[PDB]
Amino acid sequence: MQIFVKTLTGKTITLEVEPSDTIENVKAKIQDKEGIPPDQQRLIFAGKQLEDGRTLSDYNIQKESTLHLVLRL
Repeated sequence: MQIFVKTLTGKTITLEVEPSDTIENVKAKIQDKEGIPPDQQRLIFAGKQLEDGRTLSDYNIQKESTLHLVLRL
């Protein structure tokens, strides 16, 4: 499956995931792709700040969803 990650700056990432992927694992693939440590990553979907230990499936994040990545310090 393909999901997307859209940033405050407009740039788009695309990630291959599974519904059983944890939000933390999405942050790991982002770090594998962009070098951004996972602690600097907040993911949001439908206004819900997604917690690291739940899965996409837990949030009904399905094929071709577009999450929202807000970096932090």
